[PDB]
Amino acid sequence: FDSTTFVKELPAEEKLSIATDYSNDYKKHKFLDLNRPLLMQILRSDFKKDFYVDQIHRPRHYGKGSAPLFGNFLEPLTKTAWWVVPVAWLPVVVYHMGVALKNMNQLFACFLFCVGVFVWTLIEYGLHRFLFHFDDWLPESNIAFATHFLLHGCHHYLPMDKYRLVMPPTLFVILCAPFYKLVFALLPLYWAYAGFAGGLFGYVCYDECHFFLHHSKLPPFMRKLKKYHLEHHYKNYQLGFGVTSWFWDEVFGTYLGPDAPLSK
Ligand SMILES: [Zn+2]
Ligand SMILES: [Zn+2]
Repeated sequence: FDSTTFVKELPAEEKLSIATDYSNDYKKHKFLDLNRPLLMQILRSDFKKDFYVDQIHRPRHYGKGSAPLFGNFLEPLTKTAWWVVPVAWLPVVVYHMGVALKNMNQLFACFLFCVGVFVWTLIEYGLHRFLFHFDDWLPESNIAFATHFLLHGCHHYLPMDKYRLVMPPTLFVILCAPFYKLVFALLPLYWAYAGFAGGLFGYVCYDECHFFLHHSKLPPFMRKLKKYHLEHHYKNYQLGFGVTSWFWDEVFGTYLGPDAPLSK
């Protein structure tokens, strides 16, 4: 019925794609008007931190189309399809890994690739938990609200927005820039090549997995993970930071079990 209310058990998948009443939403909750650009509506807002963090994680749905962010000619930048990540970054994975296999013991390079994707799983947990869900640690500033919106907020706000799920390369370049420079500073050259290639491929897997968790009927062995992450969306967002695996959730004691309570 009401999509703004969290449930202890996930409702029908058909109710997750129900278009939200715009005017009724802005009237009932006095948050954001979905019929008008959201970003400028945030930069020019009088919201308190707790109010924003409480309302943004209560999912909406614009409908068949995609919600407006800028409303002008900058809007195309905010529409990034699922197939964008592989076609843009997989060729980079291959090249970096390709170089390593031509100037280094191939087996050791393969190993460094694997540790690359492992380190990636860890980074996934770390970013998703501490960076993507900054939440209560946020300052009382609209710029911070907009930034958090761009990073991970908008996805929770409009989950079934098929063009605002994956990370736009414009942002991913910024976020990956520190990791890349760091890897090549510490590790030997071709080691850095292999390792970074691994991490990047891991990222591609992460974004693709994360997408198809929302917009596809996956094979049975992944349906558990789908239920898991969808419970991170519609039940409790203080837990279940692993999207590829709840491994780091078991490790760091943030597993989203059936005994998990609802959020505040
Ligand atoms: Zn998601
Ligand atoms: Zn999240």
